[PDB]
Amino acid sequence: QNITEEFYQSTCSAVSKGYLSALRTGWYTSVITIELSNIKENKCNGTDAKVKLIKQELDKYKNAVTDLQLLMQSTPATGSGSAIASGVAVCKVLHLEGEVNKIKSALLSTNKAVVSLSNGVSVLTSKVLDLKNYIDKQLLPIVNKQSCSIPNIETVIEFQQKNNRLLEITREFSVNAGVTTPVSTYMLTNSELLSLINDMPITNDQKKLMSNNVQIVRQQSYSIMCIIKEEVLAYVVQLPLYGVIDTPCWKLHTSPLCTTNTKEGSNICLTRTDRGWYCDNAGSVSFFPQAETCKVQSNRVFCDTMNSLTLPSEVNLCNVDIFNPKYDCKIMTSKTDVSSSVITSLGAIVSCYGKTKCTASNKNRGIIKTFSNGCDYVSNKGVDTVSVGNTLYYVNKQEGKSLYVKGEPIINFYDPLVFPSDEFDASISQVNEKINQSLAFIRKS
Amino acid sequence: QNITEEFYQSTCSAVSKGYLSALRTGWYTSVITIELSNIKENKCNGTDAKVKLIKQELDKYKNAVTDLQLLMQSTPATGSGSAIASGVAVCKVLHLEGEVNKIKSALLSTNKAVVSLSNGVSVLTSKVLDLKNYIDKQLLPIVNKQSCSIPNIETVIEFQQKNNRLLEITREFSVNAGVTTPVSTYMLTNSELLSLINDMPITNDQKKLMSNNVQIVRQQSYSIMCIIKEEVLAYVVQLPLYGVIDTPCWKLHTSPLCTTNTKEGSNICLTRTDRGWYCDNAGSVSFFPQAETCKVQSNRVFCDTMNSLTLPSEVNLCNVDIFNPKYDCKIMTSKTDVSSSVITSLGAIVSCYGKTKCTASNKNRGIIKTFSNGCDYVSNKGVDTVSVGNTLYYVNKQEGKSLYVKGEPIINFYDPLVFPSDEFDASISQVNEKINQSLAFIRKS
Amino acid sequence: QNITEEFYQSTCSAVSKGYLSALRTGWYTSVITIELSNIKENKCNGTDAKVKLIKQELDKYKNAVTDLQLLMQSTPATGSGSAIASGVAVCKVLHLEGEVNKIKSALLSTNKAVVSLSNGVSVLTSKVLDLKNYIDKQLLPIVNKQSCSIPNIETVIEFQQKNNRLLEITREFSVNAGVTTPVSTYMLTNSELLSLINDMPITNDQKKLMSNNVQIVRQQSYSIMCIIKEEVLAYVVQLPLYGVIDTPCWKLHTSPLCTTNTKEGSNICLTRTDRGWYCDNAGSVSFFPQAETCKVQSNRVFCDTMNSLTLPSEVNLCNVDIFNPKYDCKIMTSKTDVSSSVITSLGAIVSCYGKTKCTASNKNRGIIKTFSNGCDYVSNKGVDTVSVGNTLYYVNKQEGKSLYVKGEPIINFYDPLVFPSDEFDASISQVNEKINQSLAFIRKS
Ligand SMILES: *[C@@H]1O[C@H](CO)[C@@H](O)[C@H](O)[C@H]1NC(C)=O
Ligand SMILES: *[C@@H]1O[C@H](CO)[C@@H](O)[C@H](O)[C@H]1NC(C)=O
Ligand SMILES: *[C@@H]1O[C@H](CO)[C@@H](O)[C@H](O)[C@H]1NC(C)=O
Repeated sequence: QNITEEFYQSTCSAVSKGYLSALRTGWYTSVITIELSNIKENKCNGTDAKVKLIKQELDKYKNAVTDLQLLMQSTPATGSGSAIASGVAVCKVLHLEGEVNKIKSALLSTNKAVVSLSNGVSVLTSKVLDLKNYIDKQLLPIVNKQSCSIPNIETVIEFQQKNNRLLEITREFSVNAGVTTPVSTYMLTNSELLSLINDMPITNDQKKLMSNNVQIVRQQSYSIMCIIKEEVLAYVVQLPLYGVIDTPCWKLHTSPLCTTNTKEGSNICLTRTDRGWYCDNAGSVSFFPQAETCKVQSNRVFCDTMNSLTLPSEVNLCNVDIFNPKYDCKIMTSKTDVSSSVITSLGAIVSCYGKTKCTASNKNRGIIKTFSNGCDYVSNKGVDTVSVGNTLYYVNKQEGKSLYVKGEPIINFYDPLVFPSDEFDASISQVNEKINQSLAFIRKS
Repeated sequence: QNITEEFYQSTCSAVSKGYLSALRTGWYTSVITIELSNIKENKCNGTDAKVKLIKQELDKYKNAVTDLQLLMQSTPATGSGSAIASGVAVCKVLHLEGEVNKIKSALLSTNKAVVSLSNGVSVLTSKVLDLKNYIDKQLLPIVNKQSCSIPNIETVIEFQQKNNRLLEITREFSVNAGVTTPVSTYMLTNSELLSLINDMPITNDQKKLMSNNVQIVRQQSYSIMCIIKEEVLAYVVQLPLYGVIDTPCWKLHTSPLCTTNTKEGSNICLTRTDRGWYCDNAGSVSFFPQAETCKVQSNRVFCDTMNSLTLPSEVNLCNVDIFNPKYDCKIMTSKTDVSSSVITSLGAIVSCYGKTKCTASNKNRGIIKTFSNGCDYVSNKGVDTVSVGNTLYYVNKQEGKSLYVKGEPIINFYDPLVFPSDEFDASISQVNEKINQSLAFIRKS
Repeated sequence: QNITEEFYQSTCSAVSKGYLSALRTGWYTSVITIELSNIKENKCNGTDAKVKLIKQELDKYKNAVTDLQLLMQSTPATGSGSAIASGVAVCKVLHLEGEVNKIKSALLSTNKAVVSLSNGVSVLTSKVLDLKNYIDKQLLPIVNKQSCSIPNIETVIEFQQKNNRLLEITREFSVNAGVTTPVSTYMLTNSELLSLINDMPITNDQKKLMSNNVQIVRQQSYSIMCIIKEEVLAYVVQLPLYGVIDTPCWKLHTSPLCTTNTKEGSNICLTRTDRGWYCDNAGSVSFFPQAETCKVQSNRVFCDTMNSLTLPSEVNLCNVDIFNPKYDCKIMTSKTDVSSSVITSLGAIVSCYGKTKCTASNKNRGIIKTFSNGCDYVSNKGVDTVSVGNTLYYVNKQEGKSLYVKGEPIINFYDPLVFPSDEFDASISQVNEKINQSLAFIRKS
């Protein structure tokens, strides 16, 4: 993928192109089980040190089960849910009588198995840990008899190793009220996640995609605690399904565009709004305003559509013609000419105002460019850093072509006296109509 | 508790009723101690593998103590403190001479004990781990002699198990500058927290409440590191006291209300402000503007009053009469008619504008409702999902009654030419006075 | 350091003085290595319990290596990087052929060593864990032979202890896409961090500073995963270099200043903007608008300059003369007279409006001050708490002098009819010019 960039001197904005989409549009839920031991505490005459270690680890197992039980009695809402409703619907099905016996039968001989639930959902079930088998075969002869049998030291160590994952899962579920994201390796090991991806009803390009970006998949997944019932600990892992793939995506960067008069109070400023990630999606554009909602790997963006707005494709025209009537290009205005910089994908936008010392340097040559007052841009070819005031920014060293699109700063087309200089969410045409109204108040007088 | 909802078509807003309050109004501090060993490193001729394992674990114990000591030399401020000032006042009392000896005497024979501090605060002290007893009885004969004694392998394992909680507490305290929240099971086990709740000077309904919502209690508690002095590691657990209980609470949901003309630039929009949680409190209303400050379990809201504003009870009138003079109903205005949806407790508000494809579907029947341009609502009875543009929302499947309160959208009562369309925090009456002023500028001409 | 405070009754704002700066201006990168074993899985006839435990722990080691390898195949971007570009440049140098052999040679005999990389960067390299030596000397005779040798139980325990740090580092790197901050003790132990600080090319006051604030240093550091190649696991720890030291720093606190008429809709409000931390820096002022970007220890502020704005030193005049022409003092206006309080360093600002019950109490005397409608302040001498509505705030008990600078509230100098009451980012002079324009629209009529 070739990354390119375009700086628009007229609007103090830049667009980083060449990115490929992967938008989450669906969920794939899967049930993860832990076979438990319904054993109850047993006391026999015991004093030998190995028996003490076993009984100690057994109490940590019993507390882990009772803690998961009181966690499951009352499960907290997470702000209208919605991003978890798929998995929550599976946990509600699991509470039906006979449903845990169904998964208990399918995972009787193998670790993984597909199960058709009683609501038409074909889930992939897995049994990642078997504590009932270990406790009932290796532990019960030690406490369940009348006088305690003496266990070998390998058993004490093996039981602390096996019981550890149960304790860590209970720890994560306790501090997070039953809903964890990202999904840890305790909830699902990388081996188990990759095997679950491979066993999913998705295309081979989607398996290659999710398997090559497992850390992003983990960060966009949920682990929801279901139920403890009949020697079964069940919880749902909700994995992202990327319904939108390889569509063009671009990132808009904006910076304040002010006039540069020498008398403070005589300068006006404007800034394009709606900076962030845009991706082509189903004849429209999916816009992601929040900064943390899109993870980038290589030239691929991984977004969740739940945090997006759907805009007409004409919103891209704000990048080629901001004065263009097919879409009302939104701006904000002010008189706050404070210097700043924005590090883009292939360079840096610099808004320099007042007495601020703005420059672009190379590590061994020193200052190679001094910015004047206004908004400007520099590519990363030959530039390592950008300094604005007392702050030093590092330029991204990604290879790509930048294009400096020269043009008159549009802030110069505005008469300062009638400019609306404190708008917080104004359109280009909205500002023009407010100027037409301020010109009518002066026209009559 | 019966959950009900009311959608106001006139203002594009909904109120989810029937919730019960639990507001934090106080703090209950309690001291958690770990009895340490003032042992110093001892070297004897040692080479046997068991001695090596013991000395290794002993170095991890010594580093944990010195790390807690350098953490305690300089303890960082957490933004004016205040939400921790109770516990901080107890740590400052603990630094007095003789105060650690007081708790050291009360916890000499039992694990838990009430201690009257020298500042009038009756704290509950607990001794959750005893490393001085284990190290001095089981470890000192191994290194403190002239030539090392050989320990049995059970001791090596028992010491790694006992020392683990100390190491994990030091780990959490190191990355968080001595203040952790939520309070982990390492800081306080569920058994110890429930026993501390049971032993608190509170009513039985408050013990049942905190014991049935321990994960919410943990998320609203603080663990503050106090002092390492005289073989004692002390830290304060600050637990919430809910002074407001079972008062009605409701959640306000708002969405943009625009006009639906076919020419862009001719539409005006308004949105009610102050969406969030409201709870009746002491003759006024406690409002919670931040989204993460209230955890909901069942029909109970658990808020911290520190993040609230106190409003007159007349603020509820913005839900029945927004044009009502007892309270100045606040709105924001704009021309940004971008489609969106809000998932409520019992349905979904949909603001559909432009060419956006808005619909409500059932999983097996398909599209059951198509929204027209404007603001509308659909209940969760028979609806599973709501799609707006390229985004699919899941409706909460909670049982309850919705009431669709029909009414003329108030945005239609405004002449567009004189509407103030870029207000960021305007009142209903503020907009009307600004319209009266814009009508005076046209009246004279 | 003497902490002082000044409340300006005229502007409802306070300044907390006497703080010393420590601003991050540079990065010191250092390479942290783990010597790995390129062993491959070996199967021999094995059934004895000790052999099983060893092979189990060996599989956890092999998965940890393959997981770090698939994490290193595709490393995610973190929003234009920049705050990590130093360490990222070192990881890119490390990918060159012969560079891992260079650090492999320098750390052949000692744990720490300075290495001149092939790009002119003199990094400090460290070898914190040696798994190749342990696996190849103690483990290979157990599986690599034809039939398995029987290991002693001390080896099983020693290998679980040594392998643990590798597994935890892989766990943190897996959930965080290769970039962790703060830097945990697994990434770098306190002993290793202090030794790295001591071995840094910095002054002795900077070593005393970083060593006395290691938790703040950890919170302002990054751990970046580099490469797995040729029996070497390498990752860069990027530590802050504080180029600005002991410069005066002050914290500005602001609260709404409204008029107190008895008829709602007739009151106007103003609030000073740009509250936060200000520090003198190189002839200008470095301002930190975000609340979480500055950690305070003692009277020292630790900020990262990346999150700062550079302002002229005349910005301090907004604290002594807000109507002063050398700097255009910024404000926001509204009609939202909701009561609130701000806990400062030495007292509390209280904005009381409407019917709100505002008071300041002592724990044993009760209410010692009742605030009237308007903006006021109380020092912490004799005051423990401040109650506003249903909310109780704790006053910081830090010792210092407060100065109440009496003055007429500037909101009283404004005629309400022509006040711009919905400005979101207005200057004092901007509001005056907008008033001059509203006076011209009434002057003609
Ligand atoms: C403002 O005036 C210009 C000039 O006649 C006109 O073209 C424009 O449509 C008017 N209104 C707006 C909203 O720009
Ligand atoms: C605006 O005009 C109406 C009509 O006379 C009046 O009732 C109202 O009080 C005026 N002022 C405001 C602030 O609404
Ligand atoms: C507003 O009017 C006053 C009075 O003449 C004048 O001093 C001031 O410069 C004018 N303009 C502004 C922007 O304050």
